[PDB]
Amino acid sequence: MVTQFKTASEFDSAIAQDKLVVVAFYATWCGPCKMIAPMIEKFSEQYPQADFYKLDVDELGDVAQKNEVSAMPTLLLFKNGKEVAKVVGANPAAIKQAIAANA
Repeated sequence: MVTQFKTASEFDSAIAQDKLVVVAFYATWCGPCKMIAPMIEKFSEQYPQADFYKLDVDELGDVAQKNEVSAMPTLLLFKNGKEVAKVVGANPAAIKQAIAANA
C-alpha cells in the first residue's frame, strides 16, 4: 500500500533523501485519483527500492502550492530534494514513465 503523509515536513524529509520518493497530491473530490489509486497501489507494490506516497491536498495545500500543484492527482518523484521527474495530470500509466525511468 502507499503511505499518506500528514505534513509538508513529512513530504520534505522524504523527498530530501538520496532515494526516489514519488508523492502524489490527492483529494476526496476527484474521479481520476480514484482510478489510478488502485493502479498506483499495484505499482507501489512493485517498487522495492523506491517509495510511493500519496497525500491529501486538502490537508497538504500549502506544500502543494510550494510545488505549484494545480492538478489532481499530481505525481512528482523527488531525488535529494532536487527532484527527478514531474508528471501532472492523473498518471497511472505515465507514472511508469517517470517511475521506471527514474526509480
